[PDB]
Amino acid sequence: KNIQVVVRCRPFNLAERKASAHSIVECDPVRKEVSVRTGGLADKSSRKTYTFDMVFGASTKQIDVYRSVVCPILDEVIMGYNCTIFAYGQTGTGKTFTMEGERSPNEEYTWEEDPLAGIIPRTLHQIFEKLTDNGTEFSVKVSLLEIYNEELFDLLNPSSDVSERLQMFDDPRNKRGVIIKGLEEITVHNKDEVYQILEKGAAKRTTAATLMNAYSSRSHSVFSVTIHMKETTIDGEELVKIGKLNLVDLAGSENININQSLLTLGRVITALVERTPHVPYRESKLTRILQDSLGGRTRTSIIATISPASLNLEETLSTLEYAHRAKNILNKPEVN
Ligand SMILES: Cc1cccc(C(CC[C@H](N)C(=O)O)(c2ccccc2)c2ccccc2)c1
Ligand SMILES: Nc1ncnc2c1ncn2[C@@H]1O[C@H](COP(=O)(O)OP(=O)(O)O)[C@@H](O)[C@H]1O
Ligand SMILES: [Mg+2]
Repeated sequence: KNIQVVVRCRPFNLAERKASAHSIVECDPVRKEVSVRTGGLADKSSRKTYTFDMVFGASTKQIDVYRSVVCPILDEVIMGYNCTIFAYGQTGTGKTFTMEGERSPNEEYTWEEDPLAGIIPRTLHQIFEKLTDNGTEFSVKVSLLEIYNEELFDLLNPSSDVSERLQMFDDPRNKRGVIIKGLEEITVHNKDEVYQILEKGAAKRTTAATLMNAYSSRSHSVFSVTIHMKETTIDGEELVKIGKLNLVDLAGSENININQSLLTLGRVITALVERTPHVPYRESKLTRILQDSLGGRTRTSIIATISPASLNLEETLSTLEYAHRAKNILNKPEVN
């Protein structure tokens, strides 16, 4: 039942080293604990310690995250589940790095072989391996929207202006899901179509950041992957199983209509752990989209990102307290 929650702590950055930052985070992958040093100069012994499903310290690499977190989820997508992974944390702590990753400088690497590639690129590659050897005819379609100030933007649309808005409506073929009217879904025929599609999306995203104040930290980003697989049974009946993967990069947790989605996510989580009736899904775009992933038939994970520095203490505790709280959400996962 319960949603899986894991924590990643990023290494120091150069500004932090320049400022003589001290660490206040200790990860123990084996005991699965994060432990925060909380007493500054006054109490050297003080700590807060939390247990998670998995933990990744400052030295963890993108391959590691992928191997430990995603391969398991990928398999269940391939058996025809819906899964969602998403990233939660204060701006600057590695949500985008974790979910998308970055390109290594000077085209030193092919995109499939980049050690900085995040979950999204690695996953699309992986989907073509696991599935070609297998034969089993399959199609893959991707989508990429952003929520900003409760407006919806389509990063993969042929339309040349990012500012053109999507709309959502209740799926009548699913009591817990939404249809995004206007959303471009692109068929991806081989692993060699991938980079160009991404690159398009990245450029459309660069423009948007210049149109909208604080775009990169105030927006939520929803990448989806849909898979259709043909299976003939032992009888010879030809049945098609469908699996979906949503990859969410949330707005910075530090914020808190500009904030409606982050707020309502908070409340939705609360109403679930405190077994309240009438969870407020309807009250935001994000939560209408994520509704099946919090409480519903989708299998969900959450990556809490944090910074190791003494300066970010209050936000770091904040992220851990909120993440740990979410371990108490139980979904009823089910195939399609
Ligand atoms: C839309 C997207 C999803 C996942 C990764 C990427 C990256 C990084 C996107 C960057 N994080 C951003 O937010 O703009 C990219 C694609 C194409 C050209 C350059 C970079 C990418 C793809 C594969 C390997 C590394 C980075 C872009
Ligand atoms: N796990 C990590 N390992 C190495 N560098 C990281 C890691 N996470 C983040 N960084 C660096 O810190 C910066 C902020 O990461 P980013 O993904 O933009 O965080 P967010 O999207 O949460 O604001 C980037 O320069 C990124 O390269
Ligand atoms: Mg970001």
